[PDB]
Amino acid sequence: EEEKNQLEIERLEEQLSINVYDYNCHVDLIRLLRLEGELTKVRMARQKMSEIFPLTEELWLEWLHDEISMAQDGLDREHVYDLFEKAVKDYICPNIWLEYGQYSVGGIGQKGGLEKVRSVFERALSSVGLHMTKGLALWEAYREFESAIVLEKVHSLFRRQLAIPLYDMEATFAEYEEWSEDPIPESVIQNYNKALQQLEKYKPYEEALLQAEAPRLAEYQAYIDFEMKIGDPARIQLIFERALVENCLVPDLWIRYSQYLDRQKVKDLVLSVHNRAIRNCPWTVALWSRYLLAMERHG
Ligand SMILES: [Cl-]
Repeated sequence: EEEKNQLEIERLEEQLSINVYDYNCHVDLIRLLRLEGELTKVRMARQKMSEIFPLTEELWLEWLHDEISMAQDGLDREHVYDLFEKAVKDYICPNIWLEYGQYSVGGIGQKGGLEKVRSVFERALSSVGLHMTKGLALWEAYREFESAIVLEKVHSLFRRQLAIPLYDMEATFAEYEEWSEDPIPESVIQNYNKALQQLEKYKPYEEALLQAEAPRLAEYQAYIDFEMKIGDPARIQLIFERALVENCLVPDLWIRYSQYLDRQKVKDLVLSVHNRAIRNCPWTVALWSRYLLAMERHG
């Protein structure tokens, strides 16, 4: 069935030359070639797809996994890091960050390898460390890394985490008590209580998301309203980003994120968000207008 396959490879290719904006054709084309072992054409197809489209976490991770295995030396490794840097730009991506962290720990023996690992985890925590269901895996991964080389930094990460509302933060408090020789300070006990209060406050909104059907737009918009009432810029940014993972083809959501950012010392953030907006909703003239106004405003 090689001739059968090659025929449908050529058909999909012709269909892409007819219309490059056919997402499923790209995916179908790439799926074949990975099985067929045409490693060169798979990489080229992935490169071309990723120029045209923002990719989901799953699509990125399939690519990254193949490239990790094929990387043999320090230079190949750097090109894999370049691929991670491209990968993390599209949407918030806790699993890509976890894999970036693990790959970096794999390269610990590179010169500067320790700094690279800590940079990766700190950057991950900056993006997803407040994520109520998915942030905890990154705090735990970072603590397991820091433990495996000591141990004040592990105290730091327990205490930093416990100031933040996350699911299973009760278990982390118990863990920290049992782990710590000394007892936990009062300030950290006080912030933990404040964080538990926050957690309870957010629980109805999280439950609404989990209960509602995908892509749960109304439940996201209500959560966004709620966080915008509360006013923490990091939290507002996070909820927009969570909503956009599932609602990336909704121009109104990007526009709302853009309006919020028009009221902010954050040039790099503003311009990266607008680029992502036009990659996801390229037919929306208002988003292109907004992107160019933002560039002028920040020039
Ligand atoms: Cl880095």
